[PDB]
Amino acid sequence: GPVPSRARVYTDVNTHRPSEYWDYESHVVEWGNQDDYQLVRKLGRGKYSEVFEAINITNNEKVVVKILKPVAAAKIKREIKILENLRGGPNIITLADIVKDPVSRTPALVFEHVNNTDFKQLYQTLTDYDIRFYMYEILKALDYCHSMGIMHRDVKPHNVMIDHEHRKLRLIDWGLAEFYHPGQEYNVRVASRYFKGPELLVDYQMYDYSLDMWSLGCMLASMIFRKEPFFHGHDNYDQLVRIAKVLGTEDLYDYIDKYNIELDPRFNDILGRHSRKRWERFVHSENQHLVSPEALDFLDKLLRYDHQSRLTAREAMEHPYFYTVVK
Ligand SMILES: Nc1ncnc2c1ncn2[C@@H]1O[C@H](COP(=O)(O)OP(=O)(O)OP(=O)(O)O)[C@@H](O)[C@H]1O
Repeated sequence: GPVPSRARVYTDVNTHRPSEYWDYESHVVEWGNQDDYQLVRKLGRGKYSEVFEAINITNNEKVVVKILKPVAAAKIKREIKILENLRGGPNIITLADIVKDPVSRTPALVFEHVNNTDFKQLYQTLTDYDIRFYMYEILKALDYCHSMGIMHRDVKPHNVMIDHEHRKLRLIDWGLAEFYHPGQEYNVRVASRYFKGPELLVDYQMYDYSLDMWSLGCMLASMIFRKEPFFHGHDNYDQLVRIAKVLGTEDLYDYIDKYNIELDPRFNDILGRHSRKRWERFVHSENQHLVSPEALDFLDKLLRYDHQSRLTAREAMEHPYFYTVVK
């Protein structure tokens, strides 16, 4: 069968903890007052929740209320526990309350509001300096949650709220986050298609924090090359072919050989043979101002098939790409 794997950092953080920290099913939810919140407008709806802009009538502050659908209502304790564990951490969204919605009869999570700009408009305006600055801010959130024994598992532009006017960032939507336990086999049906790491695409279940670093590399490549998304798969199978057209098939086969993974035979007729492309292939007159030797080297060290080879969040923060960012 497959060769096992472990994180190279923060490996044993959860085993030292009292079970209270990570045994989310044993957690007793403290409920707030639903009447403190007045819903203002519906912001969105997904398969797992309905999201509303609301006002906290006790302090007249704007908040966001995520009312969980019955399908997400099952693993609510995991999201609550993770949000409470990470509360106050750098660039982590603050969970302000947990109330019972009177209409849905399901839990409603109340978060602080962030004045975000949709990435489809915002990413087009970012300068080279801004991409470095905001990437460093995301890394602070990722190193914090990883150091706390938690993988986000859904890093993508829609889950990074940026108040560009105030140069403030928050990492949101912890509904897919999970506690890392060495040797644990996890569900590969996590993250969004274009941000899924090769470990998920080849059905390797013993993954870790490094999944988030692949997703972050996908965001970086889209930002510096002005190509949204960078790996534009039509489905989860074509997603791996798109990756292989850039990183090459030889390193893909070495990755699966190292972990003794057997690729789904449906890849035999679609993967082909591709060499690794040099990152300069993606540079053109319209994105050249966002590209530097440091950006390319940093990206090259995130976008690796082997999850164990990728930079950790703390190693990423040490990279020369961030030397120009004021700290
Ligand atoms: N804390 C928050 N502050 C402000 N806006 C928020 C906050 N949390 C979520 N939102 C906004 O709520 C809206 C609906 O959220 P939702 O997750 O359902 O959709 P989405 O952002 O398009 O994500 P997805 O790509 O996963 O479908 C989005 O416009 C999102 O930016």
